[PDB]
Amino acid sequence: CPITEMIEYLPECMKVLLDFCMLHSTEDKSCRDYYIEYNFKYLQCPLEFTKKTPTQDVIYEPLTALNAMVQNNRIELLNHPVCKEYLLMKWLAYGFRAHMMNLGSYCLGLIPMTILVVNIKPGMAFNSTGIINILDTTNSYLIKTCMILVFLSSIFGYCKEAGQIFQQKRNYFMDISNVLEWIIYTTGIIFVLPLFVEIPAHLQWQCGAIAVYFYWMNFLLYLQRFENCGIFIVMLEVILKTLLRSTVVFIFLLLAFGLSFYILLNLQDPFSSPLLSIIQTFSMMLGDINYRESFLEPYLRNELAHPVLSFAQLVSFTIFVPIVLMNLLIGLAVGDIAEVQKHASLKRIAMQVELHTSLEKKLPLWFLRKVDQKSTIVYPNKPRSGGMLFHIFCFLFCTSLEMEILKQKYRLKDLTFLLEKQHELIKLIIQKMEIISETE
Amino acid sequence: NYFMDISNVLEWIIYTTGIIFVLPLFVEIPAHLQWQCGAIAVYFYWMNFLLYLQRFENCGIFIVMLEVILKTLLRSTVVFIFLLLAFGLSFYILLNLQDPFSSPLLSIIQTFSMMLGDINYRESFLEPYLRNELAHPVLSFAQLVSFTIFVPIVLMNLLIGLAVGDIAEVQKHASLKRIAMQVELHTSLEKKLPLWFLRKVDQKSTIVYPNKPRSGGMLFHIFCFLFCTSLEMEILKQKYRLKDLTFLLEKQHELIKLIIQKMEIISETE
Ligand SMILES: CCCCCCCC/C=C\CCCCCCCC(=O)O[C@H](COC(=O)CCCCCCCCCCCCCCC)COP(=O)([O-])OCC[N+](C)(C)C
Ligand SMILES: CCCCCCCC/C=C\CCCCCCCC(=O)O[C@H](COC(=O)CCCCCCCCCCCCCCC)COP(=O)([O-])OCC[N+](C)(C)C
Ligand SMILES: *C(=S)NCc1ccccc1
Repeated sequence: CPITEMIEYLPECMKVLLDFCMLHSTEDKSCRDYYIEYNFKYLQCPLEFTKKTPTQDVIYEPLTALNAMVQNNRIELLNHPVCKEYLLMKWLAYGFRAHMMNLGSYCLGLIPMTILVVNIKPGMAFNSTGIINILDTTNSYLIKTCMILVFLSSIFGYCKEAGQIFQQKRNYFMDISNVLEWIIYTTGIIFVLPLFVEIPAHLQWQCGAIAVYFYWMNFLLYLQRFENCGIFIVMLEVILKTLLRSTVVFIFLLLAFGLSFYILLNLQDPFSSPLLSIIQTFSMMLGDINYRESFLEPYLRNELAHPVLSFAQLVSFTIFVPIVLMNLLIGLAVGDIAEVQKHASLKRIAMQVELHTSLEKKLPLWFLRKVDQKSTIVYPNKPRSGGMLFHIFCFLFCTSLEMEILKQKYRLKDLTFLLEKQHELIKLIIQKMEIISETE
Repeated sequence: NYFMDISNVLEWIIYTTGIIFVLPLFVEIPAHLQWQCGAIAVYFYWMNFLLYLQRFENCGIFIVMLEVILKTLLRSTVVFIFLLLAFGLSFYILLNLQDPFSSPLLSIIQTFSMMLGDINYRESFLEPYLRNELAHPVLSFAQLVSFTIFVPIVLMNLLIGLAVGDIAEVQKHASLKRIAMQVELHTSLEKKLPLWFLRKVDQKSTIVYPNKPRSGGMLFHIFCFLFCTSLEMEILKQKYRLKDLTFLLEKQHELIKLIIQKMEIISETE
């Protein structure tokens, strides 16, 4: 495709082609009612090609030029103002409403559980009428509505997850967000069920704890779609996967030190069991060694069996785990964060264009014809609509030697070709030249 | 233009609060309000006084690195809010019978204090377990190991990696930024002074004696000691020379074709 070939091969001509799409009104009247017009005729195919996979029978994607510019890493073209206004129009068309609906359903699930936790003392069995101790009134109207909201949100989450099962067709097995949602909705069901079926308070609060943990832990995954927080979520992902790869070294090293301290320091209560000794060394990992309480004061009271071996184990633990292993994790984290911030400005716009090109494949085509626009008119003097809340929302959440030497090499190759032709002409001159009075 | 400016806000807080700390010479004020204002004022005076070190040449680089790290820490705050609220409400449900986790707000403040690594394992987890005072002990220890992995290991190393990257980015351009701040200071200050003072104070030439020290050797010298102190262009020149070379070679090729066009061929034809 010639536009995609221009993006692949000569992007500095695609820049000029996009410069013809930008229009202006008057250079002197730039403050008084001034406008600029953006035309998006070269950035996408017509809509009747894109969603017509059976009947047009040609491969198409929505946002053709943007996907071609992302696959070829042409970031100076993604930062062109025509492309910026194209994504901004595409977000104001259907991306904002779809994302706020997707966030609003989950937040409707999220808020009543936190209200219900911070308004009820844990450990006590509570029911639609109140809290069983006698019954506690004066909050039952709030408690009943919050339990109904959590119950309805959990069953609609089941229906949405079953729809994603019967649509995704077994690609959803190795996916973390599905597993987190299964845990959230099952556990939030069990926390609320005493309005139907009586449950002991121990099981009820044991489920409430897990649910209130995983709701807010899952709610970090919805910050990845925004432009400010997605880079923190992807750096946290990279550091956490790097920490997962290194876990067997933790297991072996920690099990060595834990069983050694279990044999050495057996008479003390933190090292009574082997499992408690393992958990204690895991807590000592950061540097909370407890030298005076566990090593010195038993030594001065003659309560250490094997004291020399115990202090040698202490200095060996202090050298290996809090010095060496923690600095290893710090060096790995510094390297990974530098690697991620090397490619941040491309990754942001790539996530946005992937979000829109994934969302557009599911919407119906009449809605696409209704909502899209071919041109946008921008007034720099006039602010955008919805100045009260939407402006604060957009402030808070939204925002070369190689090619030179390659051109050098092309010019030098043209130079040596011309010089070869010229050398052939000079040999032809000497072949046809007339030599009189210079022979012999 | 002064609305989105931090130094104006700090000065409003400083001067209002220092007024209220002193007003018992005019109007009698209870001692509680007076010392409540004195605390805020003595905090913000010395906290504001860092902003005046930015004009000097030695300390301005530390003030701008501290600015960069602090803005980077401000951008990441919603991750702190969500993660800390998750762990705080989880510990509030789990460890409810203990005094640091009696309220949800106290539980949130306690997890914020546990952030750095002051976990209090023996006092809050072990010794209640040995006295059978933990409800849900397995879930409690699982929450403990999950908290130890997420917040002091992962999140703190993330902040360290971001700080290392930002400080490297700032020290990449330090020597230009120092002189740029000095020349911006002088070119901003000169627009407000009157013109007769400018004609009075400026000089066209300066004479420097390397053998003779500058005037005010006692205090001003110690003050000036304490507070004051390429491949791309080469390949571009390469490209210009090569372009001139190919232009000359084209002219020469045209001359050689003209030679063959006008040449006289006798006894070499056919
Ligand atoms: C003695 C003991 C020693 C042990 C040492 C062990 C050391 C080992 C340590 C850690 C290994 C375990 C880490 C688990 C998840 C890592 C993978 C992951 O999320 O990356 C990716 C996202 O990453 C993110 O950005 C998400 C980050 C937040 C998720 C938090 C949930 C975890 C809660 C669990 C707590 C359970 C505790 C319960 C207790 C009650 C997801 O993977 P992906 O498919 O690439 O991306 C798809 C993303 N979309 C498209 C779906 C959006
Ligand atoms: C559970 C809780 C969890 C919460 C997590 C929260 C995590 C979030 C953390 C932090 C976010 C808040 C940071 C506030 C300021 C950051 C912006 C800033 O100063 O940068 C710039 C300078 O930067 C500097 O170099 C100045 C540095 C010193 C200023 C210190 C004053 C702060 C005192 C507040 C303490 C209040 C406490 C009161 C209590 C009594 C100023 O901005 P600028 O316009 O670019 O430059 C103009 C500079 N000139 C020209 C004016 C000179
Ligand atoms: C191939 S013909 N390029 C795609 C395209 C995009 C916009 C307008 C025309 C063509």
